[PDB]
Amino acid sequence: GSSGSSGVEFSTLPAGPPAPPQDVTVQAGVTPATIRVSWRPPVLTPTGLSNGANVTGYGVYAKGQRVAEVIFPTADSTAVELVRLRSLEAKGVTVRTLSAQGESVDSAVAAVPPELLVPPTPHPSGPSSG
Repeated sequence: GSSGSSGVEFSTLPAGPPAPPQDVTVQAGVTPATIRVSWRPPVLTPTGLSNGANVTGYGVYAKGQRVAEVIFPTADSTAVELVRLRSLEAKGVTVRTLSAQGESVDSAVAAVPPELLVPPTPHPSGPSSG
């Protein structure tokens, strides 16, 4: 009802968007092909709600494409595939608070380091003359 009329007894309070995380950073992923996006989860009501919504977890994004998603509302770090960033050539990722209502804005784009983006390699060598 676009400014029409109402009456039917109904109480529906506004929910979300859920408060987005902060202090986003990339430490290191269990594997050389992944990373660890660490962040600080905002206090959740004594009932299980961030900004009025039911936070079920978080979600990592690079260039608008969900690369990773942790089903943990109290998660302070999640693993993300680096390859997913290559195809898109994304030099940074973000964390969004996922809830039953939807998702939240993109946290501080944590520019992934080039050292982690690049794969490992053994010490090279050549013709030893002197």
